[PDB]
Amino acid sequence: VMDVMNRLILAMDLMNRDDALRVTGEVREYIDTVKIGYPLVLSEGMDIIAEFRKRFGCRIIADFKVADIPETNEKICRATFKAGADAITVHGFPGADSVRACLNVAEEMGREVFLLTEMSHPGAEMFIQGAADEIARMGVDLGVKNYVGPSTRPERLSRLREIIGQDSFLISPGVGAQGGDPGETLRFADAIIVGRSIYLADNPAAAAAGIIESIKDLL
Amino acid sequence: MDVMNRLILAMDLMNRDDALRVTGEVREYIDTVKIGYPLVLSEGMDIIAEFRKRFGCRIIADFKVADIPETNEKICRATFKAGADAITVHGFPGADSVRACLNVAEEMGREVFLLTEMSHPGAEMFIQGAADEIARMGVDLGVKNYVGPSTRPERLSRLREIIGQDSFLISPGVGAQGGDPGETLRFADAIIVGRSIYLADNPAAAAAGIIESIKDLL
Ligand SMILES: O=c1cnn([C@@H]2O[C@H](COP(=O)(O)O)[C@@H](O)[C@H]2O)c(=O)[nH]1
Ligand SMILES: O=c1cnn([C@@H]2O[C@H](COP(=O)(O)O)[C@@H](O)[C@H]2O)c(=O)[nH]1
Repeated sequence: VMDVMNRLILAMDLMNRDDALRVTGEVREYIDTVKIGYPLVLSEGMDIIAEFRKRFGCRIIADFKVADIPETNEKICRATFKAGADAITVHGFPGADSVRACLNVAEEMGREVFLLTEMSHPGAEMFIQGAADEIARMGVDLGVKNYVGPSTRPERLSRLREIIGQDSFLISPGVGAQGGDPGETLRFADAIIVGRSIYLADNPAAAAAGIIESIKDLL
Repeated sequence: MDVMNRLILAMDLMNRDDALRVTGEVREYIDTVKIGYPLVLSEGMDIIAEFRKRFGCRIIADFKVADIPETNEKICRATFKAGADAITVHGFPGADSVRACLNVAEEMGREVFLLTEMSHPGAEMFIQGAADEIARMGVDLGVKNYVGPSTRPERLSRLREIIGQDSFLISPGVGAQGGDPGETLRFADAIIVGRSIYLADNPAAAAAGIIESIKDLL
């Protein structure tokens, strides 16, 4: 599995290149894994991945939540890996063919897929929560090794960990701004994803260091 | 939304020159182009403005927005800043995620298209069983524009029933995925067509042929 420094992944959702680079640079001593999503990519271009690689010693997870038909999913994954992303996130709710399309490209291209199981926001209760255990089981059957699950629902995160097994890699957003606790989340997740609690802080480095201090015995 | 010839081009070529050339070849037949991540992630969001400059066509950004509310808002803002007239949004992530998109669309004078049931085989696993409820959620939220599957006209018909005749419904899965243009237009206001046009030996003839086949419906 990827070796995530300090079990902490920065969710870099600032939408301005200068601010995104400044903040990421400020926390780089604490974090070697950065999640870049559509807020930044659609604002600054896919070349932002190249820029981050050039500036920082960071792996890049492209959080694109791929959710199209198999043929379009393949194209999205190809473009994303061509740009230099180490990994891409993929929704499971569109079904096994859509997931398989992404896995096939990732295999061919030597990169990784993260399967999104249950999401951390309130609306996830409406449809996703009821499908999530089956989505996770589907991932296991398809050979998915990397998963995303919700910090905001420890009971759900624990169940999802059970389903995927201890050998699978699990990362978890919803820590901080959405209400999730770093320590409790790391009982089940390999790494926590943190965005606003760091990138909106007056001192993002101090914010990151504070989170890390609070989980030091878990490192 | 008034779509010329009830036909929306799905421009999923991933090279700028080819995308512009092929769109140019079929421009007399359409005034609405769906641009998705295959083209945008290959050539950048500036491609949207370029299409508007060259063709004046309406642009639907088929981004299938599927994040938490806060991220959805940011995705919609970036997308509309680039000049998209509309954006597609998954309903599966729930009502708050959809509302986030509706808010930005209202603010910027744009439209949200709610994706109800998808057209590929995997849609049967989870989406199909939620789709009627997703459509009712759209109605509850005041959504006026919807996407449903050409490949299952009985499901497309049910979705039309739920949303009513006043709502606007577009439908992909025509041609390559097996759906029929005329049958789909029994229920949808417009059909989305990608590969059957953009992979054709002669895209203009392909478009003309589709339109010929539905001429009585225009
Ligand atoms: O279920 C979820 C919830 N959030 N996120 C993403 O993780 C980050 C959460 O950031 P935050 O710490 O500012 O809440 C954002 O990029 C959000 O899109 C997910 O991928 N899945
Ligand atoms: O349920 C679906 C099925 N397809 N599409 C999109 O519509 C287009 C279908 O193209 P095609 O005519 O080449 O199959 C592609 O861009 C695909 O991502 C959807 O939005 N929803």
